[PDB]
Amino acid sequence: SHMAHQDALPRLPVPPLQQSLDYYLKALQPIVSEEEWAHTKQLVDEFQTSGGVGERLQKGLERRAKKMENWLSEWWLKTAYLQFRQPVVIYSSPGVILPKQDFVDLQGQLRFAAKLIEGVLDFKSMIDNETLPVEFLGGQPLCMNQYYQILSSCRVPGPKQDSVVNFLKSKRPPTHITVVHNYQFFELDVYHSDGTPLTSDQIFVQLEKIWNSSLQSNKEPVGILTSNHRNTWAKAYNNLIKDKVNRESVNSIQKSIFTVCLDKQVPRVSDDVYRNHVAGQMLHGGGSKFNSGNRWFDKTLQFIVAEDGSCGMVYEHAAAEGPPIVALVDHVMEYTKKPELVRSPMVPLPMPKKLRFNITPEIKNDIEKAKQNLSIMIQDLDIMMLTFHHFGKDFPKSEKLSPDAFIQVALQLAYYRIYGQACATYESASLRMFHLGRTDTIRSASIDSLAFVKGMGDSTVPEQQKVELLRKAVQAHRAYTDRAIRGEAFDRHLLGLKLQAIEDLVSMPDIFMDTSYAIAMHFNLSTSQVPAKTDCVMAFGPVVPDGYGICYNPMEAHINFSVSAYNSCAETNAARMAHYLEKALLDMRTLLQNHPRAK
Ligand SMILES: CC(C)(COP(=O)(O)OP(=O)(O)OC[C@H]1O[C@@H](n2cnc3c(N)ncnc32)[C@H](O)[C@@H]1OP(=O)(O)O)[C@@H](O)C(=O)NCCC(=O)NCCS
Ligand SMILES: C[N+](C)(C)C[C@H](O)CC(=O)O
Repeated sequence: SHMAHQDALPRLPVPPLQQSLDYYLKALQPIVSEEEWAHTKQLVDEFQTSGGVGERLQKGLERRAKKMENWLSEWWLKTAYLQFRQPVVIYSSPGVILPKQDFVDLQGQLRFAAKLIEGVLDFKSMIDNETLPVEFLGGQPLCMNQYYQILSSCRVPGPKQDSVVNFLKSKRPPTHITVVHNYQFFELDVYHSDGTPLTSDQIFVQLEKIWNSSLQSNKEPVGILTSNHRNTWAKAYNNLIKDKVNRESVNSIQKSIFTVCLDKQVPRVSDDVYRNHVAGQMLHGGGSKFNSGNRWFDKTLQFIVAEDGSCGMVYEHAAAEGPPIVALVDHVMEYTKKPELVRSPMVPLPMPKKLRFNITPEIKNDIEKAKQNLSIMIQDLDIMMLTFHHFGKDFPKSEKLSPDAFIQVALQLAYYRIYGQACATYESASLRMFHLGRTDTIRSASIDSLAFVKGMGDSTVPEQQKVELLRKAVQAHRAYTDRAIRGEAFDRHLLGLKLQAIEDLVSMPDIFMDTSYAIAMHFNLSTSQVPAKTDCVMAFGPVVPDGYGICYNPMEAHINFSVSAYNSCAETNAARMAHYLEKALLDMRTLLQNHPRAK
């Protein structure tokens, strides 16, 4: 059973204080001045001295670990998501771009959506029955809690901070999904009164009814309300549900197992930016004129099936990281490729319930304000999708090098080539080997990565020397990665010491008000890898105004990349960063090939 598996998992550890502070100073060397570093060095010594502030905070964290299942869980969920007030669109909820399907008309679009729905329900059977296979990372069993948070759940806006509702294990678990077409929501039961799930054929007939019941695109796009600032949406949400019917419609959406978005046809765009527009459709919907209103962004799982064959999803981040999401994607996509079983006669099926919304002058105004906000967000988003066809994990592996480290080092090289200096860099590391573990930070900008990028562009340094520097940077990254997944990284630890100080009601330690800490936590490069058997890729907006958001799916012979930036910062450009990234990867392969290890 699930519980048995979870109880046997090790608990999130609290790293030794001095250990983390040492790693911290090392990670700072490449991104802060010598002056700033020397000062931080002093603060660190004082902070960790016997009988000092840091020691007391550390003991507090160790006590916290003794009284909780995971000392970090609640703090992280709160600081990273629930208390993050920016719209979840672009800034938080990752978009997922899946392989384009071959359907050429309404028939095929609905057939695929029906197959996808059946596929998700098949995956859900393992969740309900707790038969989901155990996963590993570094030869260690992984926490499976995230899988019990993604279905039949939804984020709920709150005036100060948000909350999340989960009905997967309620006395009466939801048996319906929600489907939105032309901004109109429908409540669709996907299980028979006997408990068995509907088949793809049966689901198709229902989607057909749903489509015919929403041919008109006149209804207000109430769903676009979910794309506004959380403080604003909290107020609009509270007003929206004052109405009996509206509250019931919202309730159905929140309880639904998941949402399926049947997107409308959109204006054909140039082939040189097609991929970018698809990424935009999955991330934000394209705008109030396209599909942004055909969504409910508070919903944990939203599957999008476009009119032109493109498909993907957007998920609310409070529930999980990408891997569990792709595990579902891989299972589902492979499911849509299964044969067509002999289908028995069509049985009587009820009419999918339409979830109506009563619009008032106030709600209408909120909707228009949301349209305006989103329009601004979209205009400011700069996306460049890059299909790196040259090679994938295959080359780095043939060189006895970690593909992920190779890619991260390449990104450090590309950034240095453009800006002439390194920058605070974030890469997601899974902490799932621990009970309820989410993530920690792998810092890609290091002493060794800086040494490599500097040497790489130095026309006075020999190629063979550059090869050594390259391998050393990759090894240093792999080492950091190994420590991160084992709870030996330091970022979540320092955050914990800061939150502990706040809770202890003591003055904010100088170490956290230090300029170096501010620099270290301002990630001009925020990245993550989300490996999948499916040839998909994910995307997300930068975490700082002057930064980039980069995600990739390294496959065997190619790598799918997404690069985002904000137009408000003249110093960043997604296309340029992508170009330099592609060239950095190629130059690194060239360098290594120019000097085989054997001779
Ligand atoms: C950081 C992280 C991505 C590293 O994963 P990883 O699988 O170790 O990545 P690597 O680059 O090492 O690649 C591993 C593959 O290359 C191989 N490899 C690694 N190092 C190698 C080496 N030195 N020589 C030859 N092969 C090597 C591995 O055997 C593996 O082979 P495979 O392709 O058959 O699977 C992972 O630990 C992690 O934390 N993942 C989750 C990230 C996440 O949460 N993302 C979403 C955030 S919302
Ligand atoms: C996108 N990014 C890297 C900012 C956040 C990750 O998705 C999740 C995490 O690293 O906690």
